[PDB]
Amino acid sequence: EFVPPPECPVFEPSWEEFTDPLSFIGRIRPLAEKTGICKIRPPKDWQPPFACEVKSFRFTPRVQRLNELEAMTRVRLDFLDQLAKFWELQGSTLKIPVVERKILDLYALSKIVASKGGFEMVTKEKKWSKVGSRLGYLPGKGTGSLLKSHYERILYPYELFQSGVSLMGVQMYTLQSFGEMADNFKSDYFNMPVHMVPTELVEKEFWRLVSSIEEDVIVEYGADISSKDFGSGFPVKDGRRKILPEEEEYALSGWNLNNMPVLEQSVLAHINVDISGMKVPWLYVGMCFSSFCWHIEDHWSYSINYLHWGEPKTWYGVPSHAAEQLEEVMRELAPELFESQPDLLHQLVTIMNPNVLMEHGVPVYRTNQCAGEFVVTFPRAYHSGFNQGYNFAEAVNFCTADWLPIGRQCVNHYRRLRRHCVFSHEELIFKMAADPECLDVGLAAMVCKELTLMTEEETRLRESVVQMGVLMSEEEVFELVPDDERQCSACRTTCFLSALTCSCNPERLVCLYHPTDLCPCPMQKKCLRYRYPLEDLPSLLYGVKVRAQSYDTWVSVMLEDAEDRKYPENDLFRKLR
Ligand SMILES: CC(C)c1cc(C(=O)N2CC[C@H](n3cc(Br)cn3)C2)[nH]n1
Ligand code: NI
Ligand SMILES: [Zn+2]
Ligand SMILES: [Zn+2]
Repeated sequence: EFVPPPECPVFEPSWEEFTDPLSFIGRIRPLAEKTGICKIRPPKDWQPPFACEVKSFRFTPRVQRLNELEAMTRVRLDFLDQLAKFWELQGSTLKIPVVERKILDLYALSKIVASKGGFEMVTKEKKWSKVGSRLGYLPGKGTGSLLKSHYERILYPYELFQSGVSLMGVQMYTLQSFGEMADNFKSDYFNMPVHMVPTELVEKEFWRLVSSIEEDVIVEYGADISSKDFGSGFPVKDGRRKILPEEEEYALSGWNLNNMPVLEQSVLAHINVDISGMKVPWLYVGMCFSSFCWHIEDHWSYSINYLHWGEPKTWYGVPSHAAEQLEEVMRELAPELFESQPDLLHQLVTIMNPNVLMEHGVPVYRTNQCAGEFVVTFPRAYHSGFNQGYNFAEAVNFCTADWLPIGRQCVNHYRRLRRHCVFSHEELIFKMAADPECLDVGLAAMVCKELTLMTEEETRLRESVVQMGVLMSEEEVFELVPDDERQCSACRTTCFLSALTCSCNPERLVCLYHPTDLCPCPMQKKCLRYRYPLEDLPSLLYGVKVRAQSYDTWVSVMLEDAEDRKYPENDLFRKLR
């Protein structure tokens, strides 16, 4: 019944193309960009050895019930819809909390609390830990009594309202053993050897199972697994190990996902300035039917995903230019609700059958990722998928010159939601501007383009605030204050260039796009806490415009200055030799 979408392009580079990954990825960009995702087959000789011992690799499995795997079911949405309207009536604007790294499933929570007699029943029986169990929350971190606090604050009043009339007060595992599991499950399921069931058939059954209430099917996986803690699946030189000479090659390869963030063309390659969460790969142990939902990368960045070993991983991809279109159809499922909670759209995990997106006009492509192949994801390319079988994968994010203006647009969009920021885009650009040499020429060029656009937009914001009637101008070093303190009262964007403070609160901030929402205290007194006194315009645009317009002229001892300034060498250095 399920209709496979068209396949995304594969790329089989030569050994020479394969030597500089990010340059090879900029070559295929104009083409792969249009499918959102794409597959990459390294030379068949290229076979890095798996660094990890499977027999002693202990991970805690998470679990998936493909029936309740879709969160945007009619019932859950209408519940949140009504619950929001309830809190509007009371004049208090539903605020959905976060528990153990992800949003609280209130619908599930009220269903369960109600199924065992309601809030006070569950309290006077102390079954709040059982609740958090059935909600999948990992014990015994105390979540039981954390839910009670939330239920009471948010759901008990609705429980009463929804209840009778009832309102008067108050208010305001081993990798080894895991393979045994997986292979046994798959064979018992299809009554075949695992390596013998065809891909197309698993694909058909998966999407069946998502919408089937007629039967329940549970599955286990592993994720939220840092290389930092568990170790990378690649060899790397960090003192943990003598690296064998058989491996030396692969420890240095730019396709080793531990080296990608640091390559000369990566944005983070020199900013030893902030833990961005992704300079460090993540591991994904997979099982038949294990799945990941539709998502885009934080700050709309690239993802690259290597399947170390195992059975294939199925993907689905959507080009960036269809991203606004993709979100639009998901929003159709509860427009009123997503009005009040714009970012709730992304917080809510979904596997929308690709067919559905296609019959709504959304381009969708697909591929089977096989052991030893890469998958690349392009900025704002939604993607999802499921595993054909037991396998093991490793992934990073990364950012390139061509991403810088997308990153800037992404903050503008996070700002127009109420979405936190993993880092300050503007800070990133200055940290790059503050080391113009040894900075890939492309970036430099792009930085200038991007930095001038910000000097403008800032000075506009800087001049607009003096009319409003602020006088004093303190000067602060934002990068040295923790993110959570330099965020905006209501944006909530990490401020770096400039923000507004007043004396009502010792430290409660607002970005310059929202200067009214700081505090009723009139603008009469200060304060525009800034970072540079508009004496940056000459300085920093210079160092970059230097290395930007030094390469412009150099092309128009010459082969020496390119070696000193660390220039690139594809067609231009070729003509040298
Ligand atoms: C960690 C950061 C860099 C990341 C991961 C992904 C990603 O999309 N995938 C999908 C396939 C694989 N996978 C995840 C689960 Br859960 C199961 N398989 C990794 N994108 N960025
Ligand atoms: Ni991803
Ligand atoms: Zn004040
Ligand atoms: Zn703001």
